[PDB]
Amino acid sequence: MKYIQTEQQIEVPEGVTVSIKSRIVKVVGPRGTLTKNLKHIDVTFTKVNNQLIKVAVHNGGRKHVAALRTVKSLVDNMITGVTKGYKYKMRYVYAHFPINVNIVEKDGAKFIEVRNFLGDKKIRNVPVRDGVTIEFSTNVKDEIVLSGNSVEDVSQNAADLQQICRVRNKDIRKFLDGIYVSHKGFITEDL
RNA sequence: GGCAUUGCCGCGAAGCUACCAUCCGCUGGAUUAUGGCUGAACGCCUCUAAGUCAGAAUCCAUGCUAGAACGCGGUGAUUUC
Ligand SMILES: [Mg+2]
Ligand SMILES: [Mg+2]
Ligand SMILES: [Mg+2]
Ligand SMILES: [Mg+2]
Ligand SMILES: [Mg+2]
Ligand SMILES: [Mg+2]
Repeated sequence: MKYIQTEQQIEVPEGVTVSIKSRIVKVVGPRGTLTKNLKHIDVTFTKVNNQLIKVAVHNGGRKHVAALRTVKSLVDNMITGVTKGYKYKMRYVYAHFPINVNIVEKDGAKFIEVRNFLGDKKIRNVPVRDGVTIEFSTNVKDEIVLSGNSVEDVSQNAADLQQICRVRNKDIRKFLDGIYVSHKGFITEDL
């Protein structure tokens, strides 16, 4: 159809400043600064009233206007990550063998060490992405929490931890052992 | 000592040689399938569309062989008569 114009809104809260050069977005908030390169999408940003950014596609097809809403969501996620932050809670699940998850250093790189997964003798090392903070939650049994400004990095670190613990050569409907994302929310409560 | 078309027999150094002997046979990236992240399309959902992660005896490199006899570089000496 090639819709003449399609646009989405990006509400900017008070403590957030959004600097958008050609398609390099820099969002700054209480928690830090996030940056994204969107030169692959061909959209047009415009600041309306310092609390609203409009992102528009002109003469755009179906896929183009779908990716317009994707761009809106990505900038929203940046703003949410610099205001509220992101936290993914993972639970260790095991029937017999206790999964031993720890934080270790190797050349100063902050790996998450997983030992004894399904009785294995192999040690699974998952690097911690920069900006992602790993805390083990006392008052909840076998809970690891990954927090950070960028949902991309926190969710990908959680997914890496989940995929390092995939069961091979077994019926995974029975052998349910693993480290699974149980909660995905924000750092600041009730925001 | 000769000859017996190496006369025959035992041992036999060297050389050649045998999974019949011994030694040696490298580690990075990108990927496929697949499993994922974020995420619209389609207020939800979604590994997919934009973007993105891991990943095969695969691929391309590292490494190994040849060195273009019309590919190239550095360097030495260049004829007293
Ligand atoms: Mg079986
Ligand atoms: Mg005679
Ligand atoms: Mg004789
Ligand atoms: Mg998801
Ligand atoms: Mg794609
Ligand atoms: Mg030659």
